[PDB]
Amino acid sequence: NIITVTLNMEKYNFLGISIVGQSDGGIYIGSIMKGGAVAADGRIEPGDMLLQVNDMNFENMSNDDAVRVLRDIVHKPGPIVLTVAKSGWKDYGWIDGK
Amino acid sequence: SHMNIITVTLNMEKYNFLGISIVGQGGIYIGSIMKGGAVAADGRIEPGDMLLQVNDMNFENMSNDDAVRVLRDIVHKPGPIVLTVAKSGGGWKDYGWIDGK
Repeated sequence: NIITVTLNMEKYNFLGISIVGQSDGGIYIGSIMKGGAVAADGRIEPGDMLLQVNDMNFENMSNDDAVRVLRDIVHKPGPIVLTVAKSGWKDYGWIDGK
Repeated sequence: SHMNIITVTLNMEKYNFLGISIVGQGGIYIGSIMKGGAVAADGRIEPGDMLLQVNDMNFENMSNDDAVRVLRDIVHKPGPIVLTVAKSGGGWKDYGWIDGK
């Protein structure tokens, strides 16, 4: 149901995730970039709902506030701990690809 | 609960790409739209809208994988592309990649 992941932000230098807001319902992992810390770890998937990053818990903030705070946190060097709710969502990428 | 539906014809000769990503859930949906492409140029389709039909291929009785494969095939052949979408995206906001400053 819930998974917490501590990301290797020394080896990897970026999370490599997009965010989708649903409404406010919450913010969700949209796409994952191969080569980033989240892809490396492997436990988080597209459609998972983001609950907390570091000391910032998103459950009682607006989607826009959540993404604002998330951006600020991920652009400070240092450790990143993400907690998600494991929520049938497949990313096919750009249709203009082979 | 009601959704509007729209049909749009994409001018692929003028634009060289559609500029949409697709996510499957139920159905296939627009994930993101890249400005510069044919879909953004038309302007009516938004992230979270559901694709119903491309040209003569209706997706109601197709798996998401088969829908995307058929769409991708069409995109890689010349000609205009006629897309019908359900306006289901009202509650879906694409914030983009978190990684850039």
